[PDB]
Amino acid sequence: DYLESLDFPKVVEIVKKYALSDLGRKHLDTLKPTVNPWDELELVEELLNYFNRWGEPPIKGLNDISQEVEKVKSGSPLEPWELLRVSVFLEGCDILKKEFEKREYSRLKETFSRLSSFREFVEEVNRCIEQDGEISDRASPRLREIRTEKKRLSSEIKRKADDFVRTHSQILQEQMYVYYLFPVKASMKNAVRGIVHHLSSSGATVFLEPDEFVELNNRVRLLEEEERLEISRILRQLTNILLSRLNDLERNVELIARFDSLYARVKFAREFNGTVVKPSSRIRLVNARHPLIPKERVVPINLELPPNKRGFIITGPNMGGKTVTVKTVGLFTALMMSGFPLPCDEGTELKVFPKIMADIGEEQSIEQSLSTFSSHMKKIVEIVKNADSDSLVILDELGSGTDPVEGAALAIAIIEDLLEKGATIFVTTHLTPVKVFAMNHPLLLNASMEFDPETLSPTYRVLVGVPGGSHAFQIAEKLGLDKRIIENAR
Amino acid sequence: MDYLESLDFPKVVEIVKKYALSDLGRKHLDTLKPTVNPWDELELVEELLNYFNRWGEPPIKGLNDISQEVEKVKSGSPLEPWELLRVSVFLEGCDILKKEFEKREYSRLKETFSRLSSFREFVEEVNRCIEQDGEISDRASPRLREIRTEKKRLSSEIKRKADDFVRTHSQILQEQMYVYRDGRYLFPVKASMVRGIVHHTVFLEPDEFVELNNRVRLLEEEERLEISRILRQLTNILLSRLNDLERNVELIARFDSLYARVKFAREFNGTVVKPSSRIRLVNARHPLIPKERVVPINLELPPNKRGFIITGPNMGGKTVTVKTVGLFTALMMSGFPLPCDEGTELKVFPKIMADIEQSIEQSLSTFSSHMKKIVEIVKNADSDSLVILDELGSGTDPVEGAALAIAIIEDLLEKGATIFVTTHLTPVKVFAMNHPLLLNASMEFDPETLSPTYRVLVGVPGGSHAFQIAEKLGLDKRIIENAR
Ligand SMILES: Nc1ncnc2c1ncn2[C@@H]1O[C@H](COP(=O)(O)OP(=O)(O)NP(=O)(O)O)[C@@H](O)[C@H]1O
Ligand SMILES: Nc1ncnc2c1ncn2[C@@H]1O[C@H](COP(=O)(O)OP(=O)(O)NP(=O)(O)O)[C@@H](O)[C@H]1O
Ligand SMILES: [Mg+2]
Ligand SMILES: [Mg+2]
Repeated sequence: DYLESLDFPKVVEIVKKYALSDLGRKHLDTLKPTVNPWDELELVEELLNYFNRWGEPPIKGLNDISQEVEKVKSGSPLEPWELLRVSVFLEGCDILKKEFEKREYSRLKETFSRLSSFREFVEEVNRCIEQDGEISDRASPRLREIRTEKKRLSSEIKRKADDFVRTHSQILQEQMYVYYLFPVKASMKNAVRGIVHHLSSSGATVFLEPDEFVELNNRVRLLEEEERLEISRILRQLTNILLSRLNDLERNVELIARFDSLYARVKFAREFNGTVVKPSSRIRLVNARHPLIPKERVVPINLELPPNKRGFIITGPNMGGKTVTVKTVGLFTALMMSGFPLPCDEGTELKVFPKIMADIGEEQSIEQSLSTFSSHMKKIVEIVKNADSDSLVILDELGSGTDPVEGAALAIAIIEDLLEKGATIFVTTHLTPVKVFAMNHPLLLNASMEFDPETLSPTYRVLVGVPGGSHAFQIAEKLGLDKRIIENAR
Repeated sequence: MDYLESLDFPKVVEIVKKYALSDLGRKHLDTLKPTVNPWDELELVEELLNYFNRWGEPPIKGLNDISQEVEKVKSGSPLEPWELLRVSVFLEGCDILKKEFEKREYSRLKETFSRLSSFREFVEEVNRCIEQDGEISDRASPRLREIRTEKKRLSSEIKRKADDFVRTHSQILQEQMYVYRDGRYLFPVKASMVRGIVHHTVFLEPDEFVELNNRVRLLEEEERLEISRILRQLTNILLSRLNDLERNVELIARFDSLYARVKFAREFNGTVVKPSSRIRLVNARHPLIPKERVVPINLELPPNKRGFIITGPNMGGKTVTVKTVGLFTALMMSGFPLPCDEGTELKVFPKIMADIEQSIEQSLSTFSSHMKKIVEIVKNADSDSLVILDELGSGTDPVEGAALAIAIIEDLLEKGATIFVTTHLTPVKVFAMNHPLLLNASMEFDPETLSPTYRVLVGVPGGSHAFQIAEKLGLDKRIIENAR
């Protein structure tokens, strides 16, 4: 997997932090390098100008209702709190579709005009169900009647109960009523003709239902079952509105996922000062800023591959930015080809590469017989076998992991093989014969990361044409190595 | 990665955890870490290894993870009948494990598992009150079955009286039947409404049946009150010996970790290596390498030598070998046996450091990830430090990296550290043969088969053989030809 070597999912995860739901999160994970990304980029470019013009678009209610949609598809009825979620999400779909028709943005308009209006469903839910989740009296007249009769009956028992309390103050432990039954004391149990239900943990209370309370409690309990039965009919009738338009609802959920993936990419562009770069025939970075470096630390990278060139060998000091710069070419190419905007300045150009390959990093596994040399070389054999004119190749620390005289000879032959095959390559190295082969070969270009002599530090500037060295002693000193060991080394 | 992670230590501990009887031993195996005095831990493994070959597997039935039942007691809550049976079978598994070790000749086993306190009374009180299926027997208490005798005798009586009421009151009954609902006998009386309670033809409960159906409800709630009285009296038997109980759960966890280590050594042909004064691997087999693929490793650090410099072919085993010295040392100090031969010697090192590269955009490069660790190791290396340095000097130009590798090795040798390194830089190789504290080693390569053999050749330096190994991994011959 070459995208992982170029930190591709780490940058997508940065974009996913702006998604308004886990719908766009899942859809962003579907965006991978394609040969024809123009439609995806123009959609990002359209919503980008939208933000600059009219600000953030309407987004209230655009939550992840994937679970609720499956429950309807499964045939089950939705709970009142689920119908509220689906409704506020469907009303959000209505506002989003409407808002994209009064504006100038074409591709946004034709794409999300495919949303399905559920204005009928949103009205029934807002009429039957209130904000806290209860069923409103306005739902059905039948429920309205049962509640009135249940309240009228419950007001009678509570009046009769307070009469039983004031008149039977000698048989009651606590002078009250419970749950509708009475806390009568045992021993004084057979005093009132009634039905025994529950006993106290010490055998003191006999929680009894008096004679004149049995049929009344039963009438109230039937009214409650009537209320429960009517609510289940109200919820079924509401969920059926969604069941009858299941395809319309599932299309609304995918379109919000797509819009959410576009919404996250646009807000990523404004935080990082992004630019929508489209496939060109040149590779030029203009003040490119790696999204994984903090803004306070990042130094923009300027690089341009001349048209008469095919390879870029990068040398320079340790921690000078050789690998990061080589990563930015592969990453930004894979990002544009996926449909993402790029943290760079206007004028940046990149080129569609059907084959993007990278050899970055070393893996040590005993199980996979993986060694420093083996993990690199097993990728090299992969790349060499499939490198052609459509291939862009990123080779990090070519020739490292073995005898320097043999690694530098392997490094030069591999570069030669990719060049003959018509591949575009970006290479880091710290071996001298590789630097020499780069300036001897007319298809190769040498560049180095800048090193400040007075400050003994890297400046992260790309100097084209000049090779550079590792400066290992000054970097080891900055990394904390004792001055004793270094003065010894020099 | 920390030092133990660089040596695949937790990956190996994961192998032994597969042999545990329960999560009691899996959790305890996660606590075993390199200690300076591992003698008792290793002697217990050896004694249990002796027991296995002598008497077979020890008694193990009932030694499940009952940690949750022990915590429920801690919270004062009473335990359900099935929880009573789980704990009762664990404690019985403790009494059979104790009695088995006391009749043997393994001191540290008996002595350690003597602190096992047996709950013979709790086992007998659970087996008498609780039945195997989870029901409450009648011997549980004299009141329990007096209630059940009166409940059974009453239940047969109301039903007989219900049938009599139907047959003797047909004139007032809509249909000849009785209704049972919510534990009450109900009768379909016509408008000719017999005194009693009407539960919503009128469904009527005659006054005779009101007091009788009541008595049914009282006796059923009295049974529930008595079973909880017993479930609490049962739980409290353990609470009076809760310290004995929690000690019993740890002692079984310690046994389970021993049981797992013995089963691991028994399966990998393991040897209990104890601390010595020297380092010598006699046919060491790295446990992460498949059994039908590993080649045993032989290696020995001479007593006048404190640095092992391993060179040789790419994919030749330089790293895994030097890793094996560090891993087998850490495992030994943690109480584990080792896949090696009788004769292997390892030495206790209170400080174990390793270097085996991270690449992260918060200032970690190839050179940085290594050198950031080196500065940490140099800062803390002393006379009892075992230091493992993989690919020392890589990540820079060959010239300065070689001068940095030599200065670090000799700075660490001066501190008194024992050091195992891998390298492929010629100046480091030459430094190893000219310095009195250094020894040069190399992994063998077969020229005919053009493949490494993973045999340690001591005394001579070696070579990477990149061209041949790149050929064995598939790189086209024309690239290799252009390289040579
Ligand atoms: N353009 C940049 N602006 C700011 N910081 C940067 C830039 N490029 C790199 N860095 C930082 O510097 C570090 C050096 O990264 P890296 O590219 O691996 O150096 P390197 O040249 O590869 N060192 P090495 O591979 O060991 O020879 C990165 O991890 C970032 O933290
Ligand atoms: N004794 C052994 N028996 C069997 N397989 C082994 C043995 N030692 C090593 N291997 C295998 O060989 C692989 C290479 O080992 P490794 O120690 O990484 O070589 P290396 O010398 O470090 N190569 P490099 O570091 O890139 O120069 C390991 O991942 C194992 O799969
Ligand atoms: Mg690097
Ligand atoms: Mg290695």
